[PDB]
Amino acid sequence: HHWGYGKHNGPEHWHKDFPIAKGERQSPVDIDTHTAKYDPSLKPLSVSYDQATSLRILNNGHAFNVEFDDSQDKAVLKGGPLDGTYRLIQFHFHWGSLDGQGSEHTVDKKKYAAELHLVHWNTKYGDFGKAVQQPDGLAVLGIFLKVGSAKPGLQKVVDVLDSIKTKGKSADFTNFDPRGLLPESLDYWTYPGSLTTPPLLECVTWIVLKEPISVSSEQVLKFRKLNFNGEGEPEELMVDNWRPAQPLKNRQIKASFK
Ligand SMILES: NS(=O)(=O)c1ccc(C(=O)NCC(F)(F)C(F)(F)C(F)(F)F)cc1
Ligand SMILES: [Zn+2]
Repeated sequence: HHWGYGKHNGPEHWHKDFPIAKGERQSPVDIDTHTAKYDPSLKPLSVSYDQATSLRILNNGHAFNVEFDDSQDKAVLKGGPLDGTYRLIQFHFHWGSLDGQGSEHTVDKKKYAAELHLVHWNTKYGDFGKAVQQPDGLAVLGIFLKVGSAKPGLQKVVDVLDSIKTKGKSADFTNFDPRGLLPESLDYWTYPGSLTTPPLLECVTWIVLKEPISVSSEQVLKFRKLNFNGEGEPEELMVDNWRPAQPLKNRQIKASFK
């Protein structure tokens, strides 16, 4: 015990150990599509993942992270609302117990079945642990998942999950190409926010794609067989590992598209 997504340690409790939970730039948020203003000054995002080197996949008890080699500028995010260069460190998802919930951001109050976060850190701060202490330290690219046709590029991820069922298990996961998780369009909303799990640091530029990717029911069913618990402990399925939308407060969500 410590924080989680159970009845007794879930999002509504996190503020007790992490008072920033009630802060001024918390994530996720609802994206009201009528209120987000088109900003003709935003650039097209530059997602440069040709040289991405995945290493390992880890069940950390709250989700699973696909980890990359971020010792050099291989897979980077630039442009859009960003100044400078952000290195990909990991991706993970948040998902529901059923298809009608799971995403952290919402769009006109609609919840998607899951949400992918591609986490990047600003190289001008030298390492990730320094970057999370800065208001422009991270850029997280958020992509919604809806259930329909299978996503071919997700299958390698789904097929390794049986080997990392429980908290603390990892497996080698080399040569995975995250370009296969992108939608066709890179149109996005952006706003300043936070990590969505404790310690909830207010260090993130959020970039949320408008176009969801489609994954199959079978694919997401396999995410739902993972466990929050460690090996041999009472089984708690890893489902509903999402934080609900937080107050927007004094923030503007900008759209890259008209
Ligand atoms: N879901 S999210 O918003 O994309 C998202 C992305 C990344 C983290 C994350 O690195 N937490 C871990 C951490 F950074 F807080 C940390 F413990 F490593 C430290 F020490 F603070 F640096 C959390 C949420
Ligand atoms: Zn996340």
